Amino acid sequence: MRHFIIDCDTAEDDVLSLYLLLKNNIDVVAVTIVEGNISYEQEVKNALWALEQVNREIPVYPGANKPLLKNYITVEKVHGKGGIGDVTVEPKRLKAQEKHAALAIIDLANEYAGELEFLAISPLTNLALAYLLDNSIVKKIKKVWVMGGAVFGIGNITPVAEFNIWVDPDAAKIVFNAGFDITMIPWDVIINYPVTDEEWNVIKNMKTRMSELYVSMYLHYRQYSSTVQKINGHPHPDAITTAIAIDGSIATRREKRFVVIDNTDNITRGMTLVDRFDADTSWSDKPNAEIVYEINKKSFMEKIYDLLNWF
Amino acid sequence: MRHFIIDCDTAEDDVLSLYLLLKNNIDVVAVTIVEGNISYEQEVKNALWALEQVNREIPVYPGANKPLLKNYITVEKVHGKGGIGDVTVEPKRLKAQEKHAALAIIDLANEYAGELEFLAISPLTNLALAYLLDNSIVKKIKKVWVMGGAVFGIGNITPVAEFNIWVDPDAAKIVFNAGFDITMIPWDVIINYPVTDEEWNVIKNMKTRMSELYVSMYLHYRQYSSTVQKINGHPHPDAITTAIAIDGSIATRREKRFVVIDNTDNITRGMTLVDRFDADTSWSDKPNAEIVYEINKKSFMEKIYDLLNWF
Amino acid sequence: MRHFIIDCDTAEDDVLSLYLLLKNNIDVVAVTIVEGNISYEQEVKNALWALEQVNREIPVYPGANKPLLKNYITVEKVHGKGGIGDVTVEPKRLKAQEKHAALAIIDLANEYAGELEFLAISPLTNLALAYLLDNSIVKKIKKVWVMGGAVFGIGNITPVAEFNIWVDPDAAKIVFNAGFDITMIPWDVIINYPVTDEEWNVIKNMKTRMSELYVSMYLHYRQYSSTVQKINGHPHPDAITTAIAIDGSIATRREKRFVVIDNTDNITRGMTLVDRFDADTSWSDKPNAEIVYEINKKSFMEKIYDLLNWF
Amino acid sequence: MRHFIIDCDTAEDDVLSLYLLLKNNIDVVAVTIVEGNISYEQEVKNALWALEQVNREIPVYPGANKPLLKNYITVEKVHGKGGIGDVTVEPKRLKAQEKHAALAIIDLANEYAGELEFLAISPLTNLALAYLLDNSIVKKIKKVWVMGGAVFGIGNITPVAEFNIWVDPDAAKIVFNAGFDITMIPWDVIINYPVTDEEWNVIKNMKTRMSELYVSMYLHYRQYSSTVQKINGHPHPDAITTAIAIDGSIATRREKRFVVIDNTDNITRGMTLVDRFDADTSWSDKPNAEIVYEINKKSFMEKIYDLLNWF
Ligand code: NA
Ligand code: NA
Ligand code: NA
Ligand code: NA
Repeated sequence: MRHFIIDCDTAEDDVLSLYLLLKNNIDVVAVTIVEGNISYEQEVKNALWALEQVNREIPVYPGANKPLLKNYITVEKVHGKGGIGDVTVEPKRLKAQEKHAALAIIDLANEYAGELEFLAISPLTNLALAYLLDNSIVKKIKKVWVMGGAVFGIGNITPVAEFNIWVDPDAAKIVFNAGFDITMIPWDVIINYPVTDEEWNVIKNMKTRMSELYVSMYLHYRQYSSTVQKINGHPHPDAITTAIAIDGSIATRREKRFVVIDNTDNITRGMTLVDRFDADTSWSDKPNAEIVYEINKKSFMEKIYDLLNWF
Repeated sequence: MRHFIIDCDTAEDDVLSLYLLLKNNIDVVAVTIVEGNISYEQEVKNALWALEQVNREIPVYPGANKPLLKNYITVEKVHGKGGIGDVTVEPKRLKAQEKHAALAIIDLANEYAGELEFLAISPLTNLALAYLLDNSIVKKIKKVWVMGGAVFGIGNITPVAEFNIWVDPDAAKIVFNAGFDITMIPWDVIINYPVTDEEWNVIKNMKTRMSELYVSMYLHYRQYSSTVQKINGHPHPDAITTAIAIDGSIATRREKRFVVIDNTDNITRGMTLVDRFDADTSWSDKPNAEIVYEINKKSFMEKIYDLLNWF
Repeated sequence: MRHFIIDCDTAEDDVLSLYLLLKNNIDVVAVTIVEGNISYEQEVKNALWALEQVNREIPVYPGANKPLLKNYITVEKVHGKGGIGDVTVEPKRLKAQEKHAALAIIDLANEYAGELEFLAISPLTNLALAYLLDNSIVKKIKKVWVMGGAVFGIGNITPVAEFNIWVDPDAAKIVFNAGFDITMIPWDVIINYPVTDEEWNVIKNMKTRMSELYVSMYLHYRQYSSTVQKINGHPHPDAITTAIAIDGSIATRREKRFVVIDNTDNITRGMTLVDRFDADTSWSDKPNAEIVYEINKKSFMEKIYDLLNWF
Repeated sequence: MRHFIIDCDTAEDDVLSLYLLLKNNIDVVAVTIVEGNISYEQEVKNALWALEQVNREIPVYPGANKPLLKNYITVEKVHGKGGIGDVTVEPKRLKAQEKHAALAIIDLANEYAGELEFLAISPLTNLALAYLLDNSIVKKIKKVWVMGGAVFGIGNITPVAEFNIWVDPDAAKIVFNAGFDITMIPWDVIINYPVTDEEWNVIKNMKTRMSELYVSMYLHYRQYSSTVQKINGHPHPDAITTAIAIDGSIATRREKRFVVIDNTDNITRGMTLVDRFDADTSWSDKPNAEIVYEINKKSFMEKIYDLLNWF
């Protein structure tokens, strides 16, 4: 059995990623919450509410509510006030744990030493804080699956940077320098694989509780993604990362490269600068991340349709 | 009649660009020399020698031999010691002018006010110095055709930056902020259109003086480009820029965008950061450059074969 | 009764500062250890050994052994391999606690809420980590006494920066932005008040255990300070800070100003940039630190002689 | 005979510096104008008008009207709209030369090779541009006398930077790296030597044309300097620099040190960072400037009273 922590700035694609793991009988041992997409206290409530819909009592540990050093902005314009459109949900029964996410990560890394996997689909503040307190988690965590970066400089939050890295580039720099086994899925790869109008219409006609929930959660994000980002539909940054974590054959091209995080407050803040070892100069010959450059869209969407037929 | 200055850090593709203009009856009013690809004094001699092969006495004005502020490196590993392989040519009769290129640019902008075009296929130091001395050249020069940048961060001199901009990013920043009418051809566009083994073999069998010269001038560059940069053949960064300046239909996709030059001494030195007006934040809504994103390869190579049949 | 944590990159002046507090019946509730002056594991042993000489069993909590983000250098050339010259001491009985200093700071801030004082005579990594995990410590800690900075740009570790801030300028920036009640004693103030040859000779003739220990601990530092830094004797950066914490009248000039920490990796790394509200432009009108600009040397040395007569 | 160019962002202390040279029979071969203190076209008119009051026809060459790269602000709040209070003077007869100051500097460096001295009491843009066009001026100019910097980080335009360097720190970096023989007079040295109320009253009672002109030109600057900068009277940054150029014994302490110019757009823009070779690390052991740290106030004021008795 595989054991995962999922780290969430909880909006629509975080909820769907949690569900992809659970639907597929992956052991989710904790959900950790970090600043990012929407108001932090609503992110905590979103996760608790999400667990209730699937009858689970997995602990939710609130973590950092701001970056280590930098200021950031939430993006409720992108995801809705509640992260799933403008509805702001509230759990009926479940309550957040008191312990800080960074301390929970250390405890869980000990309990599941050598087998724990970390699904880093959000800003990296909690993982950085856990590392800073206990450097031994680099061996104890088997694998870090990172949704982050823009490896061709086609960013979302700025023209050249991706949101998760940009929110806390100091935390990202710490994580990328620590020695974790990282596989990274960039924004400017996943935008090549949007959910098309044809696919969206198929989902709207499924009429299961899950398909209805997906339509409800994604409508606002789809409108924004199409109108502002000029994406032909909506993207699945976190759900693609999660699908590859579950089934690695969904990734069809990977390269091990050396990634530098820009942690300045300059215009280049949050950029992922990638040495491919093919230029006239080089920064390092030691790769620190396996980067996914292509996926099998058909295989990915098969996992999504399977999830939406759950109930 | 069109009137051009060509600004050269003279290596193989600068020589071929000069010849493309001359073969095609474009009036080249001066050649200006700038630091870059190889030793500066050999760059001056290369240009004088090149003019001799085609019976012209166009003036050659030596300009800047170092960037405004930064240190740089020459790349004789890429182009050969002489910029056309390891041969180091010497003109028999022609001599360089005494006047600094920046002063010649100002004089020529006055003589050809409203019609002068500037083919900026090299680091931008001379054009920047001319602007700094006389800001009025922004109207007097009709068009600046720039070979420069990496708009997907796929660089040559560093992993993320292109050579011409990286050599003198202060000069580039001055040029991009001045208000010139700029059309820019990036490195990470032109590398999609290498001269293939099939095309190279056709050229090797042509047996004209020009085809023999092309083979001689490009052999070293082709070996390096294939082995280090992993290009399938060799690229034509300057000759593509020149071909588009002559015949704009060679460019098949263009976008007007806002380009920021990174002029730090940090790892991101020399990057061209491009706002496409499609992100959650934006730096400016005022474009400053028309960027070429695609070309017609067949049309471009037709111009090259035509040139090689000259004599 | 006043209650203090003392945070040490333990070398000679940290030992003397601990003793100044204890000699004078200030309640020291913990010693916390941070990276800085010498090898981290020897810093832990130095503190344990120091407590043994005065019959105390105060807990010692090892904290960060490296900066949050940056690389740093130890300075055993300045303080000796063991921080008190080249002797490397070892406690006979006392052992370090297991709990991380940052977690101990949070616990102690709760136990002594509203009365706890923090003597920050070292790099600020532990206090920053404690804040990041629990922001409420800003009210619970009554006062932070900081030895740090160079307010006229007369640095020690670099020409323009002071060691404690330079080692971890990210941690410093976090601390200075958090909202603590800070009084700061700069390097380029304390160097105006060295222990003179006259004073040193008086100490060498005292013949108490404490005076003999002081001579032993300071000989290497005095030689280095005089030969390299060109100080006329040796300075007491931490002991002056501590003396002012005990008796505020030792400070004879203070100003509340706005301090910005340079946390770049550029040449200005670690600078404390001070807005005095007297320039043609201003960064903020909100002070964040009370800075000590002058002391009464006679009063300070009276505290030192008193300490050396303890036993 | 000594031969000088004086480079002016012409306000009150530039006018007085020109007069100090002329009163004392130093050959002023040209006045060059640069962006800085007030509107550029008024700076040109100020210089022409100033020459008329002393019956000279020395050529005035307009130079740069903006920094090489950065934006800047004028400071008419400090000097008055006209740079000498709010009066905006106009020459009756003299006209500016057409030739750019940078080209005039090169011509004059050739005409007076080995003897020309450059009084750089303003932003360094013209000298940088002249160097960039002809690097040989570094030997041909005997001496550069620079009013600039803040060597204890006590700035005027920002809390930590001095105006002349801050306006164009790229130009400053070029000048300080070129190899000129530089003696530098910092802002945070000259502010120790203001014109006191006693001295001001003596001047107000002199009743010569020059004393009346001095009172008229300095009233606005004195009010501002006292109220904002908290100076006890008004300072003479340029006139002190000029006095030392004329009589070196006015400087009573000098040190040869290594000065780095901060040419970023960060908060530290325009800082002069000085390596004294006394820190635990060092940037270079090669000095590039002789810095004046103290003057004889009595000797300086004797030169001023002598000037005011001219007519
Ligand atoms: Na997320
Ligand atoms: Na070129
Ligand atoms: Na310390
Ligand atoms: Na001036």
